[PDB]
Parts: sequence; C-alpha cells; structure tokens
Amino acid sequence: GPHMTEDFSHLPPEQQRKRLQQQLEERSRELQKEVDQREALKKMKDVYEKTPQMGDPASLEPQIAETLSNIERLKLEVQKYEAWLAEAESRVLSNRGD
Repeated sequence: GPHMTEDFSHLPPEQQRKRLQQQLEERSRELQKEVDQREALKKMKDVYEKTPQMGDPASLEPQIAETLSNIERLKLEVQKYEAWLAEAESRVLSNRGD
C-alpha cells in the first residue's frame, strides 16, 4: 500500500492479528541484531585492548549496557506480541457459529 493507517482497532479481527505478527518479526529482528553483537561487544573490546587503533573500548561501554538493557526492552516486546497474538485471536475464536 501507499500510505499506512495508525490505529489497528478499526481493522478486522482477522487482519488485526496480522499486525502484531509482522511487528513481531521486527521486534525480534532488531533483537537478533543486537544479540549478534551483544556478545561480539566483549570481543569488540579486546580488538581495541590490543588494537585500539581501530576503535576504543571506552566507546563500547555505553553500547554494551545498551545491548544488555535493550535486549530486555526488546525481547520483552517480542513477548507481549507473541502473547498478544492469542490475546487478539481470542476475539476470533470466541466468535463462533458451529
């Protein structure tokens, strides 16, 4: 689509669960992006500890706690969503008509 909406309420219960999903694939993506380096950080230090000519470890301190404090606010979101799917779909399931 050209433009995107704001609230996903007006959206149906079928497409509503289609929002979190995607948004989830991201909330997790940006997570695996920080995790891939999360541990690489420690390595990004030694690299400087011996070859700081390519960077400084003092510049990996505000980044580490960031990747450790982010991974939290990240995964957390990657949870609510993965749990929202049910908290949302529940609406569909609820609505039945055997």
